[PDB]
Amino acid sequence: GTLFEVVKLGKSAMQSVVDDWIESYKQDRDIALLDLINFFIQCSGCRGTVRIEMFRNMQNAEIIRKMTEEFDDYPLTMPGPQWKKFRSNFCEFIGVLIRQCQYSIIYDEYMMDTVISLLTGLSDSQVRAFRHTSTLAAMKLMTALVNVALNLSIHQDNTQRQYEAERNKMIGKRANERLELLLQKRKELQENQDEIENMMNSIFKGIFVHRYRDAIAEIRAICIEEIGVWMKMYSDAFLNDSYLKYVGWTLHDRQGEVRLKCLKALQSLYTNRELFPKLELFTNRFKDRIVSMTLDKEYDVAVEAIRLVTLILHG
Repeated sequence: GTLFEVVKLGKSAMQSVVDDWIESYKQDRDIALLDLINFFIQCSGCRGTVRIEMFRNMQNAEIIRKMTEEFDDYPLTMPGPQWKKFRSNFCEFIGVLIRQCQYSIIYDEYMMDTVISLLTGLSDSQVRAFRHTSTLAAMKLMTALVNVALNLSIHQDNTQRQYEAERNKMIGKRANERLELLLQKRKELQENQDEIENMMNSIFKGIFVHRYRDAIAEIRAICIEEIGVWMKMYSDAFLNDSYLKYVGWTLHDRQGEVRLKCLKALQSLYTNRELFPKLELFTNRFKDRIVSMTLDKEYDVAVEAIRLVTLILHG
């Protein structure tokens, strides 16, 4: 409206366009997901755009095969002023999109399924542009969802505390209206959480377990950095010897860029003298490799390995 009204409401272009997207999604899910699909196509530098008939009548594999042939250096690799901020922005868009979809649309069975199937689809593609763009998207997606899960946890605790000061208040008395709503609320919140955990699995099994060993080092680096973020944010789901092995197996990686990332991940874990216990078996299993890298070959990898080992000593 007025200039005062806009400035006091710093809605960004992103937030603005994610708000427009959500309205458009509510009128017509199809055209809205078509636009979200094309957006992923166009962030790869792919010059094609999918039409509704394709969308309505074609499997992602088909769509992907067709957009593959329409490939002319993609937005994520360009240098220049007019692409400096792109990666930062692509990453923020996926966090804004989900943050905003997190109460209704996320839990529909159509939006997140379209997106994740398309991101899995592009992360199999022989085109680097597709693998790099989709995987960075999938990794930021997983994190957006882990945030959704952390918000749910907080609501699950308020709904659990609240169900307790009602269950106790009755005892002997017929289960009333409040105790049936709360006992439902609690069921919803847990089913909501299952849905998130489901999406996390499709993204992890479908994209992460294949990409972290990607031929391109930048892609392996995108994966490691992010599994590090999951393990710190959401320890109980993500900090365990199955997920950690990924990080362990990748200390042996060939590129400084990636070894550096494995160490930065383990650093952020071992600083928290609280999940320090949950790294016991992992410290035993990979101490020889962590310790070896202190004289790594690449100065700044070594510097970090040293900072890691001192962090471990201190515990």
